[PDB]
Amino acid sequence: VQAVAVLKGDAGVSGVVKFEQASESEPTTVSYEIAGNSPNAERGFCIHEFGDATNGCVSAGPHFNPFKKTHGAPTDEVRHVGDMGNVKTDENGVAKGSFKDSLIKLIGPTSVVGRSVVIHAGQDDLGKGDTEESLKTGNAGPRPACGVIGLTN
Amino acid sequence: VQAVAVLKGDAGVSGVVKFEQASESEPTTVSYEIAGNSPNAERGFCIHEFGDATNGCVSAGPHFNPFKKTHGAPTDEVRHVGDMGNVKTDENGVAKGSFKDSLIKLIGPTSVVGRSVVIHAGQDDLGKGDTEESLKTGNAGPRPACGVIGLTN
Ligand SMILES: [Cu+2]
Ligand SMILES: [Cu+2]
Ligand SMILES: [Zn+2]
Ligand SMILES: [Zn+2]
Repeated sequence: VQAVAVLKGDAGVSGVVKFEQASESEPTTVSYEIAGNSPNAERGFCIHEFGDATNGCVSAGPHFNPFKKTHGAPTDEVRHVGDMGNVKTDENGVAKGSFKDSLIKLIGPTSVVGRSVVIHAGQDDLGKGDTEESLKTGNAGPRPACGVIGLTN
Repeated sequence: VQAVAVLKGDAGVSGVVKFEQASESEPTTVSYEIAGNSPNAERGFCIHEFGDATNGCVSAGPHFNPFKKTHGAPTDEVRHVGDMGNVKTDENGVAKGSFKDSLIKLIGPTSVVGRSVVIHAGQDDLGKGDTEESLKTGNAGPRPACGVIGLTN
């Protein structure tokens, strides 16, 4: 399977995020290319529950979290399925790279197809800040861009 | 289940299309509200295979047709699963209404979640024109707007 999300908004940020998973027990390879960000920064990157774009990135809902855990880092045992942490932007505001993840899936009951990918205006505190918003969201701030994960070839 | 698609493009046409199905053997209720069309006209309305928006409405691909049939009318025995025929626009270019369909589904192997909904600039010939494009597409013309069907509550 292959899925893709075109990130858009009215804040100068835009990008494309690709997903690929061969079989359900296999890890998904997420590849991203995102521009218009603040230079040399770290930005919260995550999958939200709804692929609803009726109201900007707002209608995307909360973090995709079928197992009802607290927000954490991609490498934490306890994290939301949709937690992809922070992407690093370069001298020109571009975030580009890829990684594999064992929780994010395109196949099965927790598939991310039809959900949203969101790029934040701030840095995710990886659930390590010591407030309650930390365990909820990671305090990454506003959602400048987002996109519904659709199927493709 | 409930799904939604926000139709967009650079041609003045925009809209919202909602989908709802309770159980898989039950018919899906499609509801639409679309503006910016030519007044008092009929426009081809359909679900395309891919929810890829990387290249306008082009990257949506061909009509969603898992059973490899020819293009036809929503009430034809032979039609593509994604064939929703023509929507009627009013004196102000608005298409608004709803209907139920037994082939379109949000549940199961032929789910339309993660695929695209496309509004055409022309009228669908319901596969009754006598050319080869008729059985392929319905000759509905350009795709002024489109959107990926995402999940919602
Ligand atoms: Cu987020
Ligand atoms: Cu079409
Ligand atoms: Zn989270
Ligand atoms: Zn068709």
